Amino acid sequence: NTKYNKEFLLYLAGFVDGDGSIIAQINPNQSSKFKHRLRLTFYVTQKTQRRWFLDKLVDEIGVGYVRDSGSVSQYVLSEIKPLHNFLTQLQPFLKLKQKQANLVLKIIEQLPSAKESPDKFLEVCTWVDQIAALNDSKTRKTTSETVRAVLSNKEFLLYLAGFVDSDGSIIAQIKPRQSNKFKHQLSLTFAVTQKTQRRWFLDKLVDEIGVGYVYDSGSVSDYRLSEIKPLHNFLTQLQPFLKLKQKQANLVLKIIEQLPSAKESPDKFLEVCTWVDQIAALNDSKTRKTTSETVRAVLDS
DNA sequence: TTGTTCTCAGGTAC
DNA sequence: CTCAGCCAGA
DNA sequence: TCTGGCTGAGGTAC
DNA sequence: CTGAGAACAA
Ligand SMILES: [Mn+2]
Ligand SMILES: [Mn+2]
Ligand SMILES: [Mn+2]
Repeated sequence: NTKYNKEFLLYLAGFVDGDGSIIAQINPNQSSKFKHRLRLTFYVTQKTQRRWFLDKLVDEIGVGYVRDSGSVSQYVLSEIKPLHNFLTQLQPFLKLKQKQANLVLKIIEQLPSAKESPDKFLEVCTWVDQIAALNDSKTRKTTSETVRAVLSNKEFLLYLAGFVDSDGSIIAQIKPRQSNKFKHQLSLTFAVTQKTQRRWFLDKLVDEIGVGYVYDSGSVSDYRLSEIKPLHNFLTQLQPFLKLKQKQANLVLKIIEQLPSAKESPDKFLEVCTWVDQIAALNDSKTRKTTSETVRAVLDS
């Protein structure tokens, strides 16, 4: 029974809350006693270009494996005993998926007894229902009804870095604008996205951080922070703990520090725009229009 | 001239 | 993200 | 009859 | 997730 470091668990709870899954399934299975088999699985999903992160997870947790599904990969942990040991330690730090973890533990503990009685089995299946209801469930087919065809500041920053590495965004932008001396306005943004159903979580962010705002559009919400001074301070505290977006955070800090110098010279303004390009290059950028090359059309002004 | 607020939306990476 | 599923081994 | 390794995909929530 | 851009506020 491996005992995990708290700082590792704190960051991982954040990352799990963002991009991880705690899943309970009822597999139809003829060779099983009650014609169904229970499956409990912990997943962390991540783009394959970042599978080193998931490979590190296997080493750190000490069990489980990584699979590759084309463009995306997953760390997977299914083995019941290590799964129980792991989730028991992760769950005090989970914020969004804590109940799921607790229910999966409850299930694992009643497994022996749930395999000896149809009554017990069915009840355990309703707990699976509860986990699926807590999850962002979409394509669930087999339910328990189907079965009823039986006959401190640092701690906050570690967690937050995990959530940021998973569901957050560190954004640098060059926005075209005639009124600006160099016809462009630099823009820096820290963002955390979450479906509006869960904006209570983003509301907490505003409180614990002290600055920033929550915005809604369609059915998703963002926590955003754009003010240069608070952003510099915030990202200075955060970046030691980031693993996926640390380089972006440092580039944003380096940009902020050079804003004075950038706003006086045309060659330094361009140079800073190339730092913006670098951030976008590190991000999973898809719809970028204005690059530094665009700004290089300053060869008129 | 600049910083910032506020909302929307493309294309995946969950 | 969160399901769906098959197969080999004991 | 049970378990764990392994594969494929629908529909958003990033 | 990570862009876009119109408009308010200095
Ligand atoms: Mn998420
Ligand atoms: Mn992510
Ligand atoms: Mn995500």
